[PDB]
Amino acid sequence: MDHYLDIRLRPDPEFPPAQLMSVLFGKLHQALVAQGGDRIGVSFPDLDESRSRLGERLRIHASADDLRALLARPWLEGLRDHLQFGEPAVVPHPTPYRQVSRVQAKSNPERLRRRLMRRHDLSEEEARKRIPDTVARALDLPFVTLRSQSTGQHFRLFIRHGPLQVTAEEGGFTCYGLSKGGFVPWF
RNA sequence: CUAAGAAAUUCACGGCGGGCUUGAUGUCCGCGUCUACCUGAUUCACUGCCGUAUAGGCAG
Repeated sequence: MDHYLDIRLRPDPEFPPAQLMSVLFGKLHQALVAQGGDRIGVSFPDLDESRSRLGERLRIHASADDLRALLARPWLEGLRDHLQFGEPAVVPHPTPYRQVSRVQAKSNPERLRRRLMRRHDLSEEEARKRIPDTVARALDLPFVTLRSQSTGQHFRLFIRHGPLQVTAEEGGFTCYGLSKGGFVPWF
């Protein structure tokens, strides 16, 4: 956790950086699924909260063995033309800590209507009256649009950075690099 | 401080009966429309699960 690897987005004359970010995030998700482990933290060094911008720089946080296992994986092939890869340097000691969390939303009422059909055996009009169409959740959070190998539907994954703390305790990490209770340093 | 200031047009009404517009007609010769383009920007806010929950989380 003491080390970090920094990825900068090369500007692209054919693609805006958002879909490049989505592609690389899917590649690192596949790399972490293949590699395993629960000590991989993500960071957005230039996250703009004014317009919910993802940013043009990426920071991944891991240990030395985890970082060399990640860079040894051949997922990096086919993406070197658009990114920078620095060195697994030690993170600065006086750094505030913040958490990253995947915030999902119930933006589609018909999914929950189908769910309550499978839970309470209600009819179509019962679910229509019980759940209006205005219950959609709109999030002013940065997001990435990806499709999964298990389910081919394209899903949107919101990423939100927590408040700055002064210390961090041990926690877990998901397959996306998002923390289920962990923290990443800010610098 | 205005060619300032003021004001009831209104009651009633049968327009109609009749009619052959028809004869004839050459539109027409000629014609280089070209050249050059990322539709796509996160544009699939989607599928399922824990929960009575629309309250609120979780899974790829």
